[PDB]
Amino acid sequence: EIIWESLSVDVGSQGNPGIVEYKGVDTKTGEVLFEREPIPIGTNNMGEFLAIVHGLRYLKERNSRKPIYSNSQTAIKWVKDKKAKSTLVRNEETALIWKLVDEAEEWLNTHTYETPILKWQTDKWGEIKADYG
DNA sequence: CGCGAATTCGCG
DNA sequence: CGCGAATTCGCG
Repeated sequence: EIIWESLSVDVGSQGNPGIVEYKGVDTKTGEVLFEREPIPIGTNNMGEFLAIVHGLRYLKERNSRKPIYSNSQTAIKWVKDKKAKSTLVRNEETALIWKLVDEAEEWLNTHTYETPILKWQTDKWGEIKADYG
């Protein structure tokens, strides 16, 4: 019960905390729909949070009914809660990723959306299509 | 229950 | 040199 007509998001990490990047792809074709170049310091959960909100914004702009898949139960919970509960220290090194997460929380607090946000079940369906690698 | 101090899980 | 959010037991 995979919905092939969907958007898959995934985060790539080199260290956690460490360099993080993300992208969103068409689950069927693998076409890259958006991508964010590496941010020097973040966490996987913060990058997944930003990836899903970027996906929500991308689909909303297009009036799309496609769902979003993410392999991160944590980040899905944070998006539904409209609050990213990261433990990453707030300092000048982490200012960029915190700014982007604070703004993504603000976007969720000021917009509505209909997009279903679904867990990708890696142990049945293999690697999420947006995977890095 | 109120809490500590463990283990587990999926992920990169 | 892990992140977060589950659990499980201990011992009240």
